[PDB]
Amino acid sequence: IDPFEMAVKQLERAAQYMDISEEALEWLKKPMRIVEVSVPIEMDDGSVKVFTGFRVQHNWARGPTKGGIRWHPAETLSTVKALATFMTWKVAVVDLPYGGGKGGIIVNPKELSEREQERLARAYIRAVYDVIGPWTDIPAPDVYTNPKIMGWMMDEYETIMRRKGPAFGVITGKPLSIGGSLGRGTATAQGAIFTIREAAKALGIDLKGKKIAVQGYGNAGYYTAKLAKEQLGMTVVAVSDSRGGIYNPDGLDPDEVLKWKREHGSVKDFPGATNITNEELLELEVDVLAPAAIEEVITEKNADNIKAKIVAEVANGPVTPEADDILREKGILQIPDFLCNAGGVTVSYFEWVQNINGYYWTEEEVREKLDKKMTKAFWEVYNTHKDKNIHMRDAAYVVAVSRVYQAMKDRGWVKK
Ligand SMILES: NC(=O)C1=CN([C@@H]2O[C@H](COP(=O)(O)OP(=O)(O)OC[C@H]3O[C@@H](n4cnc5c(N)ncnc54)[C@H](OP(=O)(O)O)[C@@H]3O)[C@@H](O)[C@H]2O)C=CC1
Ligand SMILES: O=C(O)CCC(=O)C(=O)O
Ligand SMILES: [N+]
Repeated sequence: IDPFEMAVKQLERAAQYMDISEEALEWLKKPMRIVEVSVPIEMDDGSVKVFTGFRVQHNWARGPTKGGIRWHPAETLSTVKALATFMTWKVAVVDLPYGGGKGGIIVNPKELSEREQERLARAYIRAVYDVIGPWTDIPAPDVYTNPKIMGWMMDEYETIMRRKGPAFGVITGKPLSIGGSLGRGTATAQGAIFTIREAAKALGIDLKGKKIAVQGYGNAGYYTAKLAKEQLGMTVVAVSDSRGGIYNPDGLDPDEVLKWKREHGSVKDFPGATNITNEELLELEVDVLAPAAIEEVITEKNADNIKAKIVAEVANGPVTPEADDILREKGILQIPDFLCNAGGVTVSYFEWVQNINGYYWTEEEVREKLDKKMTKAFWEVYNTHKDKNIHMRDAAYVVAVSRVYQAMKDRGWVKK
């Protein structure tokens, strides 16, 4: 279905668990500002190629909009709008002074050289300059988009701004040399681990030796497994990748699994471990299930097969609403995706704060601030879920949309 219509339907489904005026719902149903520009670059051969770029600012009631830029050949305006709407609730759920934004360029970066990529990054900034800024709209890395491109775009923005204000704060995810932040690489996994700790505390169970079956071995998944093993007292018993997955009741070492995967191209066939399908790992007797590879790994046809006490949605939407309602019945505690993986945007906010203050924090301060933020956000969502007797995803929507509504009413944008 159309991603934007799906996001609007999700917001409308959330709207009936809270008292929100019709005018506010109609306001939140459409992005406040959408910018579509031509992005011309000189290719290596010498020809000029024009690309289509997007920058959607859904809502800036709570502050400047935040959201990454994805370089994908299948990128559409509808997807960018849906993701900007999602970023609004994402930043609202962790109580950030941010709004929701999103950008994108319809391009295949694989067919682009380094110089062509830098030209594209600089031309995108030269085109969307008038609607971005450290207090207006702060982009970030996304799919096929990395700190190198952030450094290039930051440099272009500083050249246009003539170093008048803090140009480091215009974009996040930059390298450490130019206004980068420590703790950025493990932000999503660290936040997910904090939320898993809070969820286990809510369930009133001890984590000394409990099984965890991480699904996926990306930047999310590998670090999620490593931190679950490291400072959580847990026991990694199953990890998986696109090619396959492994299982060991005795225990597992995430680092030895990662180096084997890097030296062979996949985790599959880890010595001393039984190779199992990703489906078999999804339905495995564990306490924490943490999908961090791809969305929609849990469906109605297999939702009943999950026995995990906690399902930590590190991936961006791995559970469907049908499976959501099915899994709520069994008593399985669910952590919504835009609450579980909010550590990335929280550390991006920390980077922006350090940039605007001109003062940079150590790893320990970043970790502690993120710990407090994630703990507060999870407890706010869970108390709403228990008080209203609703699904954790619905409670997170109620919290985020309520925050944005309150900001909109206080600005006077809407009356009722
Ligand atoms: N970690 C982060 O910084 C962030 C995490 N997320 C979400 O986390 C998810 C993963 O991101 P991240 O791990 O960082 O990066 P990647 O998506 O690059 O890594 C995910 C890995 O999971 C494996 N995988 C891919 N598809 C499947 C599949 N169908 N079944 C099983 N395993 C699969 C692959 O391992 P391989 O191909 O090598 O076998 C892949 O490299 C995404 O949905 C993302 O939106 C959210 C925000 C940021
Ligand atoms: O980190 C950010 O500010 C936004 C990146 C993004 O799109 C996300 O985390 O979903
Ligand atoms: N994030």
